[PDB]
Amino acid sequence: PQITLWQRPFVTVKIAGQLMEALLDTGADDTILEEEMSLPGRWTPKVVGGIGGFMKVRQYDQILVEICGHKVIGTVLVGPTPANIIGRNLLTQIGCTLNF
Amino acid sequence: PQITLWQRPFVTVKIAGQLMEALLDTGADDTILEEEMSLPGRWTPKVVGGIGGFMKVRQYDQILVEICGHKVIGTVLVGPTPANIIGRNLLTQIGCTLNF
Ligand SMILES: CCOP(=O)(COc1ccc(C[C@H](NC(=O)O[C@H]2CO[C@H]3OCC[C@H]32)[C@H](O)CN(CC(C)C)S(=O)(=O)c2ccc(OC)cc2)cc1)OCC
Repeated sequence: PQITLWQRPFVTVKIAGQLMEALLDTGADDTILEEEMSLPGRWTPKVVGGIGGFMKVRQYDQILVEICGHKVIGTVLVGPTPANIIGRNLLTQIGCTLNF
Repeated sequence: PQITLWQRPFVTVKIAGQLMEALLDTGADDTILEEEMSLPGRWTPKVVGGIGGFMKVRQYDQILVEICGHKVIGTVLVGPTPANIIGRNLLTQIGCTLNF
């Protein structure tokens, strides 16, 4: 699909049996999910930086994400983000481009 | 142009005679510029929220921004952001879409 930007670009996403809306975020290197997200497995501690400073996150590798039905696999970060965010690591896998 | 997302989507912008690179940022409602940007005129205090918390910014209305040569006008926020950010308030004015 082609999506305009008068509304926040939320899509429905399915990760490990859970459903959620997430922001298609061209300004984000990495994908980050809300703190209530429960993902199984090992993870490595990491910290992510943004507007307002830094925040601590769990890094989960090789997670299957279904974004508008497209299946993608990549690293997902979990932590106290205000919004589920799909970053360029996953956006590249769905052939996402900016057009203007 | 059509732009892929294997690299951060920076464009060259020109704002009140100054040049800078700014991130085309679909996850941003608002446009924000680095703390050293000098904009003339009055402004109103505002605070912006993100990953890591909140930050204080100056809100300047009706600023002329030249983005890849498109002329647009909108509210620009200035404050201690780690990256110049073009948000959907200006992205909609350059006919910017997401495509996948
Ligand atoms: C305190 C709660 O306030 P909030 O209003 C903010 O909810 C957010 C937060 C962050 C983002 C993504 C970033 N946009 C954003 O900050 O926008 C600002 C300006 O406009 C406003 O729109 C909502 C957020 C304001 C931006 O697109 C991505 N990076 C920021 C910047 C460095 C580009 S990032 O999120 O810090 C990031 C992601 C992945 C990374 O990989 C390592 C690194 C960094 C979206 C929504 O809650 C709403 C319910």
